[PDB]
Amino acid sequence: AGVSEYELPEDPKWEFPRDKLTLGKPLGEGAFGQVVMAEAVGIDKDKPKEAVTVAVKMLKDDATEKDLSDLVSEMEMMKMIGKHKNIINLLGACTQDGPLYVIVEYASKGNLREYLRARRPPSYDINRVPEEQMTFKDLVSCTYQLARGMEYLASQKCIHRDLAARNVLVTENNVMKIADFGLARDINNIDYYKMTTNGRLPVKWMAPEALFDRVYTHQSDVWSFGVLMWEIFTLGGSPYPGIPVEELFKLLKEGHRMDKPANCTNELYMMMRDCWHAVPSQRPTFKQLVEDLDRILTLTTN
Repeated sequence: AGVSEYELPEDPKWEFPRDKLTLGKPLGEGAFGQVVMAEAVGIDKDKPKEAVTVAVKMLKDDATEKDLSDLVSEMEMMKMIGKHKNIINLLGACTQDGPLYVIVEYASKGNLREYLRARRPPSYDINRVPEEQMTFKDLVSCTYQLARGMEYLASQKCIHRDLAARNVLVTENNVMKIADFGLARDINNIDYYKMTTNGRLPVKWMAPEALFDRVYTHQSDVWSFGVLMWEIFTLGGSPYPGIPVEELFKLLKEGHRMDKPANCTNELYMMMRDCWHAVPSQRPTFKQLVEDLDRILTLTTN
């Protein structure tokens, strides 16, 4: 809907009083918005005088209409999706009489790419965390958690469309959380989502159906999840290394696929390759990936 004339309706069950929100240090500053740490007094009903640390998503000064539209759309997607352990959960919003603030769970260890890169096995980096180096089991656990979140997402008939390590957050207790639902869509009762001619989805994570046929389904999210797996098992590597997106289009049509990451078993690399099957229906579902991943994690854990 046209944001320049749209009045955000009252939504008492999510509304949060501005006087109870204290903005703190910035957490992130993308192109389309900004996220800051805040203290939210009484946001959890169970401790009404207690302030809880939250993250607040808001517009920047030079925001566009599409920026506002995306922030609204993200807020509305998080309402319909509901709660899961592996999803950044919506906590509240300040929508009336002032700038739109979308209040979500705080993930104190930040985005997944930097989280993995800081936990790599021995450039000079002041951000490394030697005591938390990733084991193979940690990487599989990471993957399983994200597969559980996408399984819950798919079961809500929601496509995320922008799956990638940069859109995963890690909490204080090392819980993986899918974030950034600004491009997410509800596909209940439609079979597939119809893409515009040139989309706003990063090309190196897009399924071929979406790139070339303009269609997006859950199986398209499964393709992105495969690229995400590759990011995880290279410990925050960036995909199709050395291949500019302008050459990738043709390479994908010729069946080009990324090579096996150094830290990956053949088993897991085959799982990535299955996610990148040319035929969407021949990729595993998130339900199957959860089953496979649980089986592998159970073996590794023992």
